[PDB]
Amino acid sequence: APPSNLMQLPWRQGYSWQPNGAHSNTGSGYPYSSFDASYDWPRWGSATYSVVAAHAGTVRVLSRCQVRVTHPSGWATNYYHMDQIQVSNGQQVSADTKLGVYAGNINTALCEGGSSTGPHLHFSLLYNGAFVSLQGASFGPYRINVGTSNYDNDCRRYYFYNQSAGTTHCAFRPLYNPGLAL
Ligand SMILES: [Zn+2]
Repeated sequence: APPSNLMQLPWRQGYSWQPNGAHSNTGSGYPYSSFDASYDWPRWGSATYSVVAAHAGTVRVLSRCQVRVTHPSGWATNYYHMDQIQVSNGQQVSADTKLGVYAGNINTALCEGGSSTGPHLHFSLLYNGAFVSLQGASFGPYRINVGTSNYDNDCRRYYFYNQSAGTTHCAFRPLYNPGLAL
């Protein structure tokens, strides 16, 4: 309810990135708290783009590739495979405040160890410090609908519904960010 807890998509207002299918933070668990996004889903070494806060709150920097933003209500968002982090621990931000970019290379994207296909943001929803399901969560005019397995991207099950337009938006297609809803 708090406007400052209202969420937008985690890239700049006025811009469009391609989401993949919802999944858990680990990629093999439950609930489906996360989706990935990238402008073009390119190979390592390509240009990458600005990640922004989905909502207002307190920044905590967990490594050079991971950032958390926590709203006073207890809702929070996690941002992973980051680079060029331009916020500090304890810093106050609002929706659309730039946090950094998603990392363009293996070394920078996987600063904590592990695997990935190529440059993208790994974005997650939390409440009370725990990862929670994205099901029914709103980002601007979009209501997210979660699929039936990790990374499920079949548009009959996984999609964003735009309440301002009556349109359904699928994985691996540009998703426009109009910012916060009134
Ligand atoms: Zn992910």
